[PDB]
Amino acid sequence: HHHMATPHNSAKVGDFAETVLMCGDPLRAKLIADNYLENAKQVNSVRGMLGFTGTYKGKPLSVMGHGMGIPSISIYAEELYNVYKVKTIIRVGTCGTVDPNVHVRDVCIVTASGTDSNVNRMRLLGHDFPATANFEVVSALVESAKALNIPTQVGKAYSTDIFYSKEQGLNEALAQYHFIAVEMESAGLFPIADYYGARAGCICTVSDHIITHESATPEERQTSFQNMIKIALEATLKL
Repeated sequence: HHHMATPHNSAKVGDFAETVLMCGDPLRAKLIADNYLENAKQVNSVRGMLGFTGTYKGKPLSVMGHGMGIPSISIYAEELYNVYKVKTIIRVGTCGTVDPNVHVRDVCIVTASGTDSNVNRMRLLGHDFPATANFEVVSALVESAKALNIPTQVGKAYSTDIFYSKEQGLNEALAQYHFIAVEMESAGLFPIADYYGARAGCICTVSDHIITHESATPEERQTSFQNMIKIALEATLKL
């Protein structure tokens, strides 16, 4: 038995750095810790949602899984900002795209995210509350990619509750308004950062084109991940 600082995290207060990268898959969090962090230790294993704390180029940094969907990331991020006193969370993920000018393997830096969830209407008296990335975080990601000579797409994501969409006309509307990324979490993260006076952003790589049906191979996904994660890690040095 260990004291539980939250119902979903066994880390002691202080065991997370002020900057955290989060990805959906806890096994990918372990891969990030093993391959890019030094001084690394596992700080959470509750529910299999592995989290780690170490350093990247000497600067404290944590990485943890967030699971799939807005409710799951909301639990973990609320706890990180509130109990663990985290200041900056960058979601690092994969996405689909419907935009005609976005291609598989593209790196997408998210400025704001739409959604079919009710969680943000519930925060703003039923009105439209844009889930908006922090500008310093977006800029750090953009500048890091420029310095690494990695092209990026910058723009809106759409976070859906339903991976297996049956909704006619959705893809066409997303394309008409130039949404660049379709994923499941970022629209839940940004308003929680706002509540705590903290910062968040998101960077994703395109695994699939929803309209053309092009899809990245496993080797292509590894290369895209290596590009994206280097951008995110270098960005943490500016944050």
